[PDB]
Amino acid sequence: MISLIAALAVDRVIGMENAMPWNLPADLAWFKRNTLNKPVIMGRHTWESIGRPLPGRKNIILSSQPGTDDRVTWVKSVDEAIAACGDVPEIMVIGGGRVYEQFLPKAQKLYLTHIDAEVEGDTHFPDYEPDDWESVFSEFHDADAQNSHSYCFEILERR
Amino acid sequence: MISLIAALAVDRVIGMENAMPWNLPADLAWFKRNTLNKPVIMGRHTWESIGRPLPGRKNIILSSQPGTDDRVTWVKSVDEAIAACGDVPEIMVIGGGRVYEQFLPKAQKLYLTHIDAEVEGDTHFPDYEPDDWESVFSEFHDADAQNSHSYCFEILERR
Ligand SMILES: COc1cc(Cc2cnc(N)nc2N)cc(OC)c1OC
Ligand SMILES: COc1cc(Cc2cnc(N)nc2N)cc(OC)c1OC
Repeated sequence: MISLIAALAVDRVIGMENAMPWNLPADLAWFKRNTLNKPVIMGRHTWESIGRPLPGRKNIILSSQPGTDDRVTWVKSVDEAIAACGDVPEIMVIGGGRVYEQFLPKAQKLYLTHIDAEVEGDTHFPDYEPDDWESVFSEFHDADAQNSHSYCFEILERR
Repeated sequence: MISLIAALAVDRVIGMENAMPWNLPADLAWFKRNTLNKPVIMGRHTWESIGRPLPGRKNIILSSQPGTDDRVTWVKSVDEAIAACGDVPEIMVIGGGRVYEQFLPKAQKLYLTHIDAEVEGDTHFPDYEPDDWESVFSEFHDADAQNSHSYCFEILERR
């Protein structure tokens, strides 16, 4: 099935700028934990922004432009992206905003990190209509030495 | 013992403006649940802002000015406020920022609502040094019909 995994600042803002509120080591450990040994689909900006292949995962870049790295798979369509995942229990869509948009209607599961931090972004995680989605897990953490804002992991399943 | 209970927007902003992010019915049910059959200490602005006595609780207003309502107790000092609570298991300090400030060093427990909402306030909940405080409970809720932002209840105990 298709899952989206995303880090949200307040007002559901997202961004892939390296250091920021998107550098939270705890968010990156949670990302790693929930994507290892799964295919990841990402848009080109998310690929540029991570700037290396994610090891232990098949990396699929959805882009209208031709590929510039042979260590990952490049595709032009959401159907091509899905087909390149093969027969697997779970496909992980890892951003950015355009990619989240085109995969949400097909997704059955959301892994969200609510980061208790203010960013101006103008680029938002898409509108998951609460009537369509059931929260099944949440886990709050305080700010600590490594993690300079509080955050909350949430998993939602589609009804 | 002395507890603080407070609603925080991002950056630990607080405010007592009626409708706002401080109108969250769920935050008000949680406030009621955790303060019923306890004394409440508040500053004058919090008293003006609530604009009625809280029933089922002894209401103590800490103010340098003389009292203007006989249904509540008025005092001039934190010691006077504490003494007017009598022998009770738990004293609840309900704001505002000046009152939170002068009671934090004496508090052993914090009831915080983290509201996932942006407000400009310039008036902040005080710095609870994470090394002094242990989170023992947290409970995330999604935005719903009644509650127009996600929120998280947290209880911390002093080490
Ligand atoms: C693995 O490294 C990164 C991964 C991501 C995507 C991402 C990060 N966190 C969460 N929860 N969901 C995601 N989709 C974003 C990044 O930039 C902030 C990364 O930089 C290290
Ligand atoms: C009982 O009514 C109110 C109470 C408060 C204080 C308050 C409200 N919520 C929380 N969690 N802590 C508090 N100290 C603040 C208020 O204004 C927003 C109230 O208006 C109804």
